[PDB]
Amino acid sequence: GSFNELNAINENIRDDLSALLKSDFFKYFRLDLYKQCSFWLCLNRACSVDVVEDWDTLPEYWQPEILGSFNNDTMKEADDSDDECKFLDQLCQTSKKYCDVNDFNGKNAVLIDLTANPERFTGYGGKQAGQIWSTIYQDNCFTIGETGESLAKDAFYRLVSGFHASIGTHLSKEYLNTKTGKWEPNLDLFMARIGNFPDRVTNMYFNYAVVAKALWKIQPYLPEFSFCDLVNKEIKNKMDNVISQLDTKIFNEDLVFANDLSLTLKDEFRSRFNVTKIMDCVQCDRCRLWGKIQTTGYATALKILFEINDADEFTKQHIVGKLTKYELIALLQTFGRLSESIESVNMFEKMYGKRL
Ligand SMILES: Cc1cc2nc3c(=O)[nH]c(=O)nc-3n(C[C@H](O)[C@@H](O)[C@@H](O)COP(=O)(O)OP(=O)(O)OC[C@H]3O[C@@H](n4cnc5c(N)ncnc54)[C@H](O)[C@@H]3O)c2cc1C
Ligand SMILES: *[C@H]1CC(=O)N(CC)C1=O
Repeated sequence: GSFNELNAINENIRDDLSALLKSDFFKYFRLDLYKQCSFWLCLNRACSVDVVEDWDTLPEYWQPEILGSFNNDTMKEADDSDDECKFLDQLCQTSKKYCDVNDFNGKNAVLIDLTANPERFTGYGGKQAGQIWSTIYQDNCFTIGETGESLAKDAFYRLVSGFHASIGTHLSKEYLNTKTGKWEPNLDLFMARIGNFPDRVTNMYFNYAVVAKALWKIQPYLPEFSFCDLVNKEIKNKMDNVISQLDTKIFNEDLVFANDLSLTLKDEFRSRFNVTKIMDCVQCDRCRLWGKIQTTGYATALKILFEINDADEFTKQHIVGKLTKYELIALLQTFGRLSESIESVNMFEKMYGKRL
C-alpha cells in the first residue's frame, strides 16, 4: 500500500543521498581488521561459497576470495584522529570553554573507503553464510511474560529479514556476468531470492521506514556538527535537505512498538542487535564490512527510536548530541543501502516486465 509513498520519497532523494554519501564525512568507515568470532562454523571455501556459479570453471581473479576482498589501496590508518569517535556534540565549538573516551576498542582499526568498496555480489554463501543468518534469526528470544513480548520478536525478525533481503537484492542488482566480465542486474536471481517472496520485499520497505523515521526524529536536535570542518562545511545542511524530504504519514505508526514495549524489553531488543558481533564471523571481507555497517545502522536506529520516544526536550537534545560520528555514518549508510534496494526493486519490476 504505502509502498508508493516511500518510492516517491525515495526517488525525490536518490541523487542528494548518493552525493551526501560520497562526501569525505560519510565515505569512510572505521573497521577493526582483527575479528573475534566468539560464537563458534564451516570455514572451508567448499562450504562458504554460493553454488550460483561453477567456480572451478572461472579464472582465478573471479573466485569468491577476490570478488569479496577489499581494494587494498583503499584504507588509511585510523585512530590517528579520533574524529569518528567523537560526539556530534564536540565536532564544532559551540562556545569558548576520544576513541578511548568513547569505547572504540579496536585492535587494528582502519578507515575503509566505502566508495571504492561497494556492497555487491561476492560469491559468498554456502553453509557458513547459512549458519550465520540462521543464528541471527534463532537469537530472536526475549524474556517471557514481559509486556510486548510477541511484538518485540516480530519487529526483531522483520528488521533482520529486511536487512537480509536488502543484501540479497543488492548482490542481484550488482551481479557479475561470468562471460562479459561485466557487472549487471540479474533478474532471475532477484526473483529467486526476493522477487517471489512478497514478505521479503515488504520487510525492506519496513526497514526503509524505520531508518527514515529515525533520521527524521533526530533532525530537530542535530548539533551544528560541520560548519567548522573546512572540507565538510555543507554536509549538515545537505543532510537536513534529505531528511526534510522524508516526511510521511507512515511515521505516525509505531513501527518498532516504542509505545508498547517494556522498558527492559527495549534494552533486550537493543542487546540482541550482538548481531553486530556475529558479523566478525563473516569470512567474506566486504560482506563483513557492509554487514557491520548495517547492523550498527539498525542498532543506532533502534536506540534513537526507543530513547527519543520517552521524550523530554533536554534529554532528546542530549541523546542526539551524544551520538557519535561513527553512529551517524552507519545510520546514513544503512539508509543508503535501503534507498538503493528500494530503487532496485522498481528496476527489477520494470525489467521483469520488458521480459514480455
Ligand atoms: C551478514 C551477512 C552479509 C552478507 N553480505 C553479502 C554481500 O555483500 N554480497 C554477496 O555476494 N553476499 C553476501 N552475503 C551472502 C548472502 O546473504 C548469502 O547467504 C547468499 O547469496 C547465498 O544465498 P543462499 O541462497 O544460499 O541463501 P539465503 O538466501 O541467505 O538463505 C538463508 C535462508 O533464509 C531464508 N531467507 C533468504 N532471504 C530471507 C529473508 N529476506 N527473510 C527471511 N528469510 C530469508 C531462505 O529461505 C533460506 O532458507 C552475506 C551473508 C551474511 C551472513
Ligand atoms: C531462543 C530461545 C529458545 O529456547 N530457542 C530455541 C532453541 C531460541 O531460539
